[PDB]
Amino acid sequence: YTRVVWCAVGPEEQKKCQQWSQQSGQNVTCATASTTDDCIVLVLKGEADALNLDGGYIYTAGKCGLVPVLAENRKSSKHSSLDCVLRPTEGYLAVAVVKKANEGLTWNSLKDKKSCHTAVDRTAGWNIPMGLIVNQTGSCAFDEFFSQSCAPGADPKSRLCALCAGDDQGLDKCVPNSKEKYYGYTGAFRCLAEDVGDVAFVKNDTVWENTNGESTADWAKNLKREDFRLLCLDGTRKPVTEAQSCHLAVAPNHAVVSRSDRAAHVEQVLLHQQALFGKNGKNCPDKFCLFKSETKNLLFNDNTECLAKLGGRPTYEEYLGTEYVTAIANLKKCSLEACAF
Ligand SMILES: *[C@@H]1O[C@H](CO)[C@@H](O[C@@H]2O[C@H](CO)[C@@H](O[C@@H]3O[C@H](CO)[C@@H](O)[C@H](O)[C@@H]3O)[C@H](O)[C@H]2NC(C)=O)[C@H](O)[C@H]1NC(C)=O
Ligand SMILES: *[C@@H]1O[C@H](CO)[C@@H](O[C@@H]2O[C@H](CO)[C@@H](O)[C@H](O)[C@H]2NC(C)=O)[C@H](O)[C@H]1NC(C)=O
Ligand SMILES: *[C@@H]1O[C@H](CO)[C@@H](O[C@@H]2O[C@H](CO)[C@@H](O)[C@H](O)[C@H]2NC(C)=O)[C@H](O)[C@H]1NC(C)=O
Ligand SMILES: CC(C)Cc1ccc([C@H](C)C(=O)O)cc1
Ligand SMILES: [Fe+3]
Ligand SMILES: [Zn+2]
Ligand SMILES: [Zn+2]
Repeated sequence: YTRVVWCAVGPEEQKKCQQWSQQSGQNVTCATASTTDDCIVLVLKGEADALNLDGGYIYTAGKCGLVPVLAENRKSSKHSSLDCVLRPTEGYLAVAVVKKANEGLTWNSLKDKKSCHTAVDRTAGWNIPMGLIVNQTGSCAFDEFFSQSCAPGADPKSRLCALCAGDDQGLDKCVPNSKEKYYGYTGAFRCLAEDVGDVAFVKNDTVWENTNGESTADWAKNLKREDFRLLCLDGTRKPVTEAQSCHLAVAPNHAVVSRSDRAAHVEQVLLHQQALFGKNGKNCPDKFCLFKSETKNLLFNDNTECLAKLGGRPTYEEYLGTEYVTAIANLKKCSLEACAF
C-alpha cells in the first residue's frame, strides 16, 4: 500500500526528511508541522502516516487511538548476538544533571533555582521530574517551583519560558521544535553547559554524547564529564559514571506510532528502509544514514542502532507500563480519560 508519509516537526526535520524522501525513491514522503501535537493531528486525519515519539507523547497519541509500531533500540551490553530487530528494548535513564562547580546544589535544594527541560510533556524532561516534585511538595503549582526555566511548549510569556532563546534571529522563543536553541535532549544540556540554568533534566546518554570530544559542536568542544554531577533522589551527588544507581526513573524507549489501520503497512516499509539506511545498511555510510544528524537527533535519536519489532503486540498502555502511565495520569490532574483533541 506501499508509500508512507512521514511527519516532520519543524524545518530541520523537514530538511532531513526531504533528503530521505529523495533517496527512498519517494517510497517515503514528508508532511511538516510546527509541533509534535500537530503532527499527531495530521496522523489522525490520515494526512500523514507515522512519526517517532518520546513516551510522554505516546500517551497523548494513544488516548487518541494511535498505536506503537516499532521502537528505537541502542547498543545493549546484555542480550548479545540476538539480532537488533528482535532484541527487547532496555529503556533509558532519566537523570538530573548539574555543574560540579555549583557546590551544595542537591535534589533537596532545587527550589528557586533555574531549570532546563527538553519540552513540556516529555518523559525525562518534564513528566518524571515534575511528577516527582508535585508529589513531594504536595502542590500543583509546578509553574512556581523554579524561579526561571526553559520548558519549550509552555507560555512564552511565563517564567517557564524565561530561559529560552529562540532561533538565530531571536524568533520562535520557546517553540517545542529544534528552532528553539534549548529544545530537546541536546538543547537542555546546552542550556546547562552555557550556565543559563542550574539543572538539566535529560537522559544518561546525553551527557556522554556531548562531552570529552564526542560532539564537535562549538559549545560542546571543551566540555569534560568530570565537570558534571547527577543528582540522586536520596539527597546525594554522583559522577556521571554512576547513573545505574543515581537516576530519577527508567523511561520507555521512543517508538514509531501510526493509526492502527496503517500499522502493518507502516511497519513493513520501515523494516525495508532500515535495511537500506540503518547502521550496517546497504546505503548508509555512503548515500544516506537515517540515524545520523550531527548530534541533533532529527527524526530519530542519533544513537539508535535499529528500529525493533515489539512482541506482545502491545497496546500503548502496555508499551509504556502501569508504573509510567499512573505517574502521567496523576501529574495531568494538575493541568479522567479522553483524546485531548
Ligand atoms: C506520585 O504519587 C502518586 C500517588 O501515590 C503515584 O501514583 C500511585 O502509584 C501507585 C504505585 O505505583 C499505584 O498503586 C499500586 O501499585 C502497586 C504496586 O505494584 C500495584 O500492585 C497496584 O496495581 C497499583 O498500581 C497508585 O494507583 C497510584 N495512586 C493514585 C492515587 O493515583 C505516582 O507514581 C507518583 N508520581 C511519580 C511520577 O512518581
Ligand atoms: C520502493 O518500494 C518498492 C516496494 O517495496 C520496492 O520495489 C520492490 O523491491 C523489492 C525489494 O528490493 C523487490 O523484491 C520487489 O519485487 C519490488 N517490487 C515491488 C513490491 O513493487 C523498491 O525497492 C523501493 N525503492 C527504494 C529505492 O527504496
Ligand atoms: C549512559 O550512556 C552512555 C552513552 O550511551 C553509555 O555508554 C555507552 O555504552 C555502550 C555499551 O553499553 C558503549 O559501546 C559505548 O561506547 C558507550 N558510549 C560512550 C559515548 O561512551 C552508558 O552505558 C550509559 N550508562 C548507563 C549506566 O546506562
Ligand atoms: C523498562 C522500559 C523499557 C519498559 C516497560 C516496563 C514495564 C512494562 C510492563 C508492561 C509494565 O510495567 O506494565 C512494559 C515496558
Ligand atoms: Fe525521551
Ligand atoms: Zn531504578
Ligand atoms: Zn498485550
